[PDB]
This record gives sequence, structure tokens and C-alpha cells, in this order.
Amino acid sequence: MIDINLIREKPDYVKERLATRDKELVSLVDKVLELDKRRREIIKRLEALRSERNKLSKEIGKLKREGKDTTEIQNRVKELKEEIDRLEEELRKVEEELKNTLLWIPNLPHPSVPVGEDEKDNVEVRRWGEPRKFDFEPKPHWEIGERLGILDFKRGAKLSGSRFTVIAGWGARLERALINFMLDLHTKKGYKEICPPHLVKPEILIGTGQLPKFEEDLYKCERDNLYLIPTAEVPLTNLYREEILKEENLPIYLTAYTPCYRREAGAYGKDIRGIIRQHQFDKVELVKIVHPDTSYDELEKLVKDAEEVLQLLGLPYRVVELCTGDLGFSAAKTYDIEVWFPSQNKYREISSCSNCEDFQARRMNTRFKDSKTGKNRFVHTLNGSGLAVGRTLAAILENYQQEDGSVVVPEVLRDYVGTDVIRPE
Amino acid sequence: MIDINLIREKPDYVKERLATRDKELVSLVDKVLELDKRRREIIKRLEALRSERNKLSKEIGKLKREGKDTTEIQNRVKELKEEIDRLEEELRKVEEELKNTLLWIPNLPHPSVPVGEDEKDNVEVRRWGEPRKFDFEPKPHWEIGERLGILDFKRGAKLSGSRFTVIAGWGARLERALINFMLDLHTKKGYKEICPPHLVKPEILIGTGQLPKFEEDLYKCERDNLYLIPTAEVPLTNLYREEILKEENLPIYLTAYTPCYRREAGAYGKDIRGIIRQHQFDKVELVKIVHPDTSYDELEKLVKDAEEVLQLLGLPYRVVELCTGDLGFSAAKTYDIEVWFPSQNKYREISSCSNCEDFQARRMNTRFKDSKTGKNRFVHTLNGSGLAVGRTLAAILENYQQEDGSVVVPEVLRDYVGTDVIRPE
Ligand SMILES: Nc1ncnc2c1ncn2[C@@H]1O[C@H](COS(=O)(=O)NC(=O)[C@@H](N)CO)[C@@H](O)[C@H]1O
Ligand SMILES: Nc1ncnc2c1ncn2[C@@H]1O[C@H](COS(=O)(=O)NC(=O)[C@@H](N)CO)[C@@H](O)[C@H]1O
Repeated sequence: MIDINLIREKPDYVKERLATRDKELVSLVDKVLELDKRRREIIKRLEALRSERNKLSKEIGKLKREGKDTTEIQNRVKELKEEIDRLEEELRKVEEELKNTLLWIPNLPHPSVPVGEDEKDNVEVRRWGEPRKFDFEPKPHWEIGERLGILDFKRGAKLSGSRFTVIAGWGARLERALINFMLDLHTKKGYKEICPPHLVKPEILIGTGQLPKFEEDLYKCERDNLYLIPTAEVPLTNLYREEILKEENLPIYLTAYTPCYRREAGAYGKDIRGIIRQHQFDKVELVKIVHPDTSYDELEKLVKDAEEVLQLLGLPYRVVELCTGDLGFSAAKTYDIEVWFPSQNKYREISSCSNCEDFQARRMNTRFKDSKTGKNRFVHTLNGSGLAVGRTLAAILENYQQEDGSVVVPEVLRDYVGTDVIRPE
Repeated sequence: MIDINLIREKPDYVKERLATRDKELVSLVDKVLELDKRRREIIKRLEALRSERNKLSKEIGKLKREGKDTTEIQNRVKELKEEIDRLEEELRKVEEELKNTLLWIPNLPHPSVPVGEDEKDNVEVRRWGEPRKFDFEPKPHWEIGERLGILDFKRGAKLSGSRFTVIAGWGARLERALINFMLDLHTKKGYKEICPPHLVKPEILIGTGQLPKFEEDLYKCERDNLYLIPTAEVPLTNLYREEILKEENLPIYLTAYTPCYRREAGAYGKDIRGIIRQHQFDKVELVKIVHPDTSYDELEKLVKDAEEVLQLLGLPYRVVELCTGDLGFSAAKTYDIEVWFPSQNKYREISSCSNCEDFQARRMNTRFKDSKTGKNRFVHTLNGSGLAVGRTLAAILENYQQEDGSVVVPEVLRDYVGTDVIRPE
């Protein structure tokens, strides 16, 4: 979330920035202002009723020493106190809707971000590798994988319904390999490996941004009130909830691998054939809890940490800075890495590296006592895909395919997988 | 489940076997017989009413050629048609009640199995390795882990509540190692590695026994009508559900690593301080789909395959065959491997390898056409922990501990992990 003061002090600005996301967001500012106003109004109106009653009860007490006024007044007091609670019971209720409304406002995009209405308005920032030229029509990742028997869409559906695929044999061995290759690379660079729970309490999702706006997007175990995580980002980032960190500890780099679970309730008809959009996918996250003054540079570093995976792998890609209209609830600025999919003759999202400044830190309450001022300051959070395993696999299957159908294992995964090429079973 | 013929052909036997599990089961056998009877009666009476009807309808049709009998008979038909519905609509209710009843009876224990009411009447069948003796009081794994900063019980709770613990750094890097070491061993052995969905359709859990009896035990995602898996046994075994396999293919050996999710509604107050009983734990399962004749030999081999892990690891262990009173709903015979815990001064379940003969195969309908009789016969399924990664981690953290608190990396995992000993971070 964002600062209530920031809205009070500069509602103009907040509205122009939310406006770069969606003109329909401007209303959220008005509602919090209206809500905030009635809130401080009730406290003033009460501050009076409190004083009047206290004045009168004081006056019907000194009047105990004989007088009968204790009724035309003992009613102005009873009429009075019967409304202070009427209001107390609305301030309570007005502060509730204030708190919630605030949790529904997206992060204000950083000025450096280009303005746009949607994905078409994203800006390409750099490329790497030259997409392979084919002397034979290249095949889709789902075909090359079924024919090799390492992608069992049929059985996946038999067990879980659509958007579920069982990976098998070399297919699986390769998947694990990726995960291992990936983690080792990032840990060597300084990230703390960590295995987090996959089911999590609600606060956690409220902490990262997922809750409350995208609840229909998460699997929920209504019985235990725990949600399955849609990304390792959630558990990792909330690691230091309600804490005050030592500025010396900063920055905190941590990585992890986790199965990801998304109801994908929006993806209708889109990507219905391979493994690029599934209810369950493997992904190696990257998270950074840093000192405000280093956030944006850490962002740039993070994006490079991710590119490295792709280069080391020999998979051509390009980097895209997302425009305001495409940004994403928690992000203040973010780059997407897109890998080449021959079968589709286009680059496609394989990573999303973003900086959230204090947004997530605010709703999660993670601050630090700095070597200067001595006072508490909210930290900055960042996260990005240290390559979503599933999509990389698919990339691998397509960019390293052969006319006969086999797939050449990338030079750096061989030591992890076993073979150098996996031919038809 | 078991066949109903077996029930009506030797109800005696059935009742005595279930009696070894619980004498309160004997009634189930009576309910299926009393229900099978009511059903066989309806089908016979129905086959009669159906003949009488077609006989008459044919009779009132050749009589349409001038005749008025089509009243006293066209009534004997309506009165008759009036009853066949009545019966079809109760046979249905009858048969529902009959098939769910059957889904509640446990597998018949194999004679070989020792009789007993409790886990204390389970008998030891062999050991391996001698429990290290200490010069100092050995410390429990949670104590050693928190000291090493590899087990964060506080944060696991902050994130997901009790019985949820985050593993970090060397802890995490070691756990991964474990999973790799184990899948490599088994894969080398001839098991097919597979990455299965963790979210599964109900029938699948009905497939391996988990449902209906243990619904309260599995996390359910009420909105999408899917369950979280409590073991890779589930998705792997159900892989060929509703299939007719080619005997040439048998046996089918497969392995996999997956997070296991258990509501552990029962585990109350027991194992409340480490990671031996958690709502989420890693486990490399081992599943076999074999030909009936080889079932029990495969079981023996399975336990050896599992044992192998613990030996290469240098972990003292003992094997025990579970008595009928402790068997486990779908098992027909089952051994548990229990590793040595210094801090507890006792051996503890770390593996559970069982044989289900045709029980599981019968409820998921997996069979095969054999090179002999040509007819279809249900397969035999087996499965067992190729080590519950979590409890193994705990075991090596205690058995390889040192005065100063560091823990010595077991010899075979150092090429996987990195260091040879992980000292206070
Ligand atoms: N349903 C899905 N199936 C497979 N891969 C997916 C799915 N949804 C997203 N991804 C992949 O996962 C990546 C990261 O997801 S993201 O929501 O964009 N970003 C995050 O989750 C951040 N925490 C950074 O990982 C996407 O860029 C894409 O490569
Ligand atoms: N709640 C739990 N937390 C951690 N480990 C557990 C838990 N429950 C069971 N285990 C471990 O997992 C092993 C296998 O589980 S089991 O229920 O006995 N049997 C199975 O899971 C079978 N499906 C074979 O794997 C147990 O022997 C024990 O080592």
C-alpha cells in the first residue's frame, strides 16, 4: 500500500499516476479522501459530545445537593451519550472501510516508467542472441515433448483436469537439472537458498499485493484458511514481517524454488496447448530486501542476474520495460525478460523483474533502524523470475530441437542431466 | 477394493481377515451381502417384468389387427411398466449404497503378516549400522538447526502456522542435495523419474485409498474440487488408471520428488518440536506397477532399494514388518524403515514400503492382457518412501553433529552440497 499522508498532501499527483494505470483508479483517491474526511469529522464531533456530557454529568453531580434539574438535564445527557456510541460505532466502521480501501490501491509507478494503455506500449530495452534459423519447420514444445514421451498432457488431465501436465523421464530429469543449475548459479552469486512453506496465511498474500484484489486468482483451502502460493515471492518476501532490521544486515538476497499454483481464472483460450500457462509450474524466484537508496540499482542488477541464466543456456531473448498500463499491482517499475519460441515466431515472457520500493514493505510492516536518523524506515523489496522453469524447458525443447525429433541438451545442463541429447525414448 | 465374488464365495475368510484389522469391520461384509442380495433379486424380477412386458406389447400389436383385448391387457402392461420403473429407481439407490460401502473396506492382510493390535506388536526383521555413542549429550535436530540458522521455526509459523518450518541456506542446499542424491540413486536403479501434479481430482485419491475414509486428512481446495497430494504415491500410481496395459511393458518402476501436504489432524501433541511431523514435507517416493506373480518379491526389492539410501548415507537403521492392527488402509503387507535418532535415543519411521496386491488397481481399474489366458487381470501395486527427505535431514543433523554445533556433511552428499561440514553460518 501507499501512505495516507501522501494522498492527503498531494491528491493531485496520486491521481495522475494512478491514472497512468487506469483512469478508473482516480475514484479510489476520492473515496479515501471522503472516507478520511468523515473519519476526522466524527472525532471532532465526538470530542464535543464528550465535552458536553462530561460538563453536564459534572453539573448534575454538584446539583445533587438539592435541585430537581436532574431530568431536563439528565436527559440532555442520556440523549447525548446515546449518540456518542452511535458515532463510535461508525468511526470503528469508517476506519475499517478506510483501511481496506487503501489496500486496494496499486503502487504509484515511478516517473521513469513510460506511459501506455497495454502490452503493445511496452518499450524494448535490449536483446541478446539471434533466433535460430530453421531449414525445417520447427515443432511446438508440446509436440516434440509428447513424441519423446516427456510431456504427458493426457495423463495430466486425467489426474487434474486441464492446464496440468505430467513431465516424465528425461523430461523430468531435465526439469530438475534446470532447477539445480539455476539455484547454484544464484547462490554462488550471493542469494540465500531457502525452502518455504507452500500454503500460507492470508496476511502473507495481503503483504505482497496478491490479496485482496486477486483472491479469485488463488487456490484456497477454505477449511484451514491457508492459500497455496502463486510464487516463491510471497513466502520469501514476508520472511521478515513485522520486524525492524539492522541496516548492517541489508541488503538481504534470497532465492528459492517452489511449485507455483495459479487458478489462472482469466487466461481463457489463451495458451491452451503447451506448458506456458498451467495451474502448476516450477519457478526459481529471486527476492531482494534492500535499503531504499539502492533499490533501483538492485533492480538493474536483478535483471542481469536473470539474463545470465538465459545466456549461459544459449537461449536468445530480449528485455522489455513494462508501461504504466501493464505494470502489475505491487510494482513501481518492472522489466520482463522474453525468450524466443521458434514454433510461435515470437518472444514470450519468461521472467518478470520488478522493484516495489516501499509498497510491499508498508502492508507487511518491514522497516529498519538506519545508521543515520536513528528512526525507523520502511525497506524496499524487489523480486524477479530467476527463470520460471516450465517455460525455460519449453524454450529448450524448441530452440534445441532436431528434424528427427530429438532435443540437444544445452552444454551447461549436461553435467546435471546425464545425456548430451535426448532422443525418442 | 476387493472383488465382491471373493466376498460371496468365501464370506467366511473375508470376515476373519478384516477381523485381524478390527472386529468392527465384520459388519461391512454383512452389509455388502445383504445389499448384493437385494440387488440380485431386483435384477431377476426385473428381467421377468421386462420379458412379460415385451411379450404383451408384442401381443397387443399383432392384435391391433382387429381385436378389443387391448384394454385388459394394455392395463396389464401399464401396471407392469409402472413397476419396472419403481424397481430401476431403487436398484439405483441400492447400488450406490453398495459401491460406496465397498470403498470403505480395507485390503485383506496377507497371511504372512503377524497378528497384533498395536505398533508395539510389530516385529523387527533386521538392522544395519550401530548407533554412534556420544562423548557429550547429543542435541536434538531443531536445536542444532536453529543454532545453525538452517531451520526457522519462528518464521515458518509466522508464515503458515504451526507444523510449518522454513529451511534455509546450508539447510536448504543440503535438503536439495538429499533429493538429488536419492533420485539419482533410484533412477540409476531403473525407476522412471516423473514430475506429477500436486493438485489432484478426487477419484485419484479414491484410487489409492486416501478417500473416502481419510477425507479429514487431506487439504481440499473446495472451490475447484481438487485435493493437495499427501504423497507422490497418489499421482504416480493413478498414472495408468482406467487402462489396459501390455504385459510386455510390466513391470513399471517410477520415482518422483514432491512436497507432501497433510492436515495431520491426528498428530496432536506428538512430535511438536522438530520437523518429523509437518504439514509440508519433502519425500522421494518409489512406486511399482507389477504383474501379480512378482508382487511380493518386488516388495522385498523395494525395501532394499530404500535401505540402500540410508546405508550410503551412513545412517544406522532397523526394519520392521507392521502387524495387521497397524497395517494401513490400502496395504496388504508392509515394512517400515526406522532411522536412529540420538537425541531421542530411539529409532523412528523414515520409510514405509507396502504391497497392495490388486486393492488399489481394482478401485482405479488398471489391468493388463497377459501372454497366457488372453483375458484381462488387475495389476498389483506397491510403493514406499525412497526416503522422506525431511526426516532424513533431521537424522543427519543429529547423527553427524559435533560439540561446537556444526554438523558433518555425509561423504556422499558433499559433491552435491558443497562443503564437508556446515559450521555456525
Ligand atoms: N500459469 C503459469 N504457468 C507457467 N508459467 C507461468 C504462469 N504464470 C506465470 N508464469 C511464468 O512465471 C513468471 C513469473 O510470474 S509473474 O507473476 O510474472 N512474476 C512473479 O511471479 C514474480 N514473483 C517474479 O517471479 C512469468 O513471467 C512467466 O514466465
Ligand atoms: N506429517 C509428516 N511430516 C513429515 N514426514 C512425514 C509425515 N507423515 C509421514 N511422514 C514420513 O513419510 C513416510 C511415508 O508416509 S506414510 O504415510 O507412512 N506412507 C506413505 O506415505 C506411502 N504413500 C509411501 O510413501 C513416513 O514413514 C515418514 O517417514
